[PDB]
Amino acid sequence: DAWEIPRESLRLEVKLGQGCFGEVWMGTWNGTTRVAIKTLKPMSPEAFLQEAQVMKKLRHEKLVQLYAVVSEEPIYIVTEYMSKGSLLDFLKGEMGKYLRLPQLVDMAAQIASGMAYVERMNYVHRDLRAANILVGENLVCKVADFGFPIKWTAPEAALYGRFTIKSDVWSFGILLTELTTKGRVPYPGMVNREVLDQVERGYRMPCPPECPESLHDLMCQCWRKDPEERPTFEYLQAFLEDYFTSTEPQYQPGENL
Ligand SMILES: Nc1ncnc2c1c(-c1cnc3[nH]ccc3c1)nn2C1CCCC1
Repeated sequence: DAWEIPRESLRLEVKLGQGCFGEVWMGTWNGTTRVAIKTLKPMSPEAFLQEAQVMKKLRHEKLVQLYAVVSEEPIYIVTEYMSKGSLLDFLKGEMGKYLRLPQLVDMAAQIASGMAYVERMNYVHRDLRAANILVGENLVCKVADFGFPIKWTAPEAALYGRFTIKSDVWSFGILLTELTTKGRVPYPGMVNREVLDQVERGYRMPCPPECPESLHDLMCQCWRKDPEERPTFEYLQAFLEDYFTSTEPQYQPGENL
């Protein structure tokens, strides 16, 4: 591939994360370029490289960009560096307190835009969640982790393994509650089985405090029982972009949103 780089052109400076497959470092590439670096802790090599095999085919400003690879053990996947790390940490940290609806709606729209690309390219994420969204300067968000947590997963997908772009739309509705509670785990107080039993019976999370009903109505569309009645990402993107003129032209900031 043209993606391949020499091992000595990489310097891993700061560990950012660790996990059951390996780790993520902040580093440099060709002594000039800030980069995120992912390692395979010697998962199968074929298994771990599938992510970059995908990120080679998908280019878009709201998807984290692959830069380079090292395809022999030890493996290295090199992408653009996102300075604020996961959206989940972002919302839960010192910035969460300063975010209001216009910022969060904007981030949602950026994500929707990324997912609209995925929709058009005919892929399926299957783990779309705030913990898998990355954030950079000036509130840029990007879809990441193209490598199942029940609370984020559509019923048909969790029960019958029917994973589609429509089950990603379902996750997006959950991710909207994460944006509007600023990182809270969805379905507060409920364990997995209780979530699954309840969602099947037609339970849906209620409108989060200070969140406008019009936004909770959007979540509710993403959580329709019939996958094909859920809106497209193109639709969601357009709605979120237009939100403050078309839907809440008289919105006022509150204490939290
Ligand atoms: N690109 C990044 N920039 C800044 N921080 C990043 C990341 C990633 C990250 C996310 N997805 C990835 N896929 C391949 C490498 C890779 C690295 N992960 N992380 C942190 C690791 C804990 C969550 C955020």
